Amino acid sequence: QEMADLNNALGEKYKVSSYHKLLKKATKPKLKAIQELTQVHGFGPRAAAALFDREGIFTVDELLQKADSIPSLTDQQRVGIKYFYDINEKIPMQESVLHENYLREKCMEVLGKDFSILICGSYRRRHPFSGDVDAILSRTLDAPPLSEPVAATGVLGHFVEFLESLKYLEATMAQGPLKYMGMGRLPPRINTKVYKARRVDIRLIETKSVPTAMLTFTGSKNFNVIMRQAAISKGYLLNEYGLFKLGTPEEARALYERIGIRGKNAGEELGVPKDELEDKRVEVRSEQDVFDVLGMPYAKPENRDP
DNA sequence: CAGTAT
DNA sequence: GGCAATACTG
Ligand SMILES: Cc1cn([C@H]2CC[C@@H](COP(=O)(O)OP(=O)(O)OP(=O)(O)O)O2)c(=O)[nH]c1=O
Ligand SMILES: [Mg+2]
Ligand code: NA
Ligand code: NA
Repeated sequence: QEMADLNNALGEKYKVSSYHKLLKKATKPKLKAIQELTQVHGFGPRAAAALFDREGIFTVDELLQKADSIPSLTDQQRVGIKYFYDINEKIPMQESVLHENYLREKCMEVLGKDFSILICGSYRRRHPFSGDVDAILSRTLDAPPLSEPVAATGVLGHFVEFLESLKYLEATMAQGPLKYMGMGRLPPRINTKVYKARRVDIRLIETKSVPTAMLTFTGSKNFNVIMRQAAISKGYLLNEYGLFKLGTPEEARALYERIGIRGKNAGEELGVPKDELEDKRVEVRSEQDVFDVLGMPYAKPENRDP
């Protein structure tokens, strides 16, 4: 009933969380369409509403049929459409083990021992199925330090191209120097088993940022929001890049006056906090560290599904 | 920006 | 008025 939040999932993020008011009391054409269409990667409430309003599309299947004829679709949208059916299949844990092994092996080959790959997401939380593959790529603790952001070396792009040349990565939804989102497909195993294409995210992370990145990219999402609210309540900013002690709420505002000023982020470029934000860093070497500073009991990854 | 993604 | 926080793109 109050599961009519799938409805509010048309953007009302805070109204959604709320159902998850009395009530004691206890749809629409384009709304159900929008509900359907926002299943497709690249289509949020507004893009979906636009498909309904300007294209007369009620259904994903109609969108698949009509996609090539609609010039206004982004490349990201066309990939989401092409792979829609594969994207809706859950990945069994045993297959994620193979993605992990594969990614680790190819990382060693093209990048060498200075680099490391870790799979996070619902997989690290030991769910029997996952929606996608969330990888973190980072330099090891023993790798010699760089004089620039690792993202500036173009290494994510190089890794992506290597994987493409192997026909593992076969379609790109979006790619910058920090984050790659696309479709990856394991090579056939020989009866020959052909694999479906899976959603693969790769995040390039600085070595000192790995513990907080592992927290973030392991999630779950609700878990992240909870831990971040605990941080706020103690005068900290927690993100994938670090734990930053900002102080009182007005000291935080002051800081953001210099460093944030954006609808972008608190003050990082290429995954490296600006110097004034970096001065706020509380160094951590483990997930446990973060829990400790925030006064929360450690939770194993499989217990981060609140 | 103002949409899309995580 | 604000709510977790950040990345990529037309
Ligand atoms: C969407 C979102 C996600 N995160 C974190 C939390 C997890 C990782 C991966 O996200 P995912 O949607 O794959 O979720 P995941 O837990 O891996 O589940 P599935 O892949 O769907 O199995 O990113 C976040 O901090 N804020 C967000 O708005
Ligand atoms: Mg995931
Ligand atoms: Na969507
Ligand atoms: Na691009």
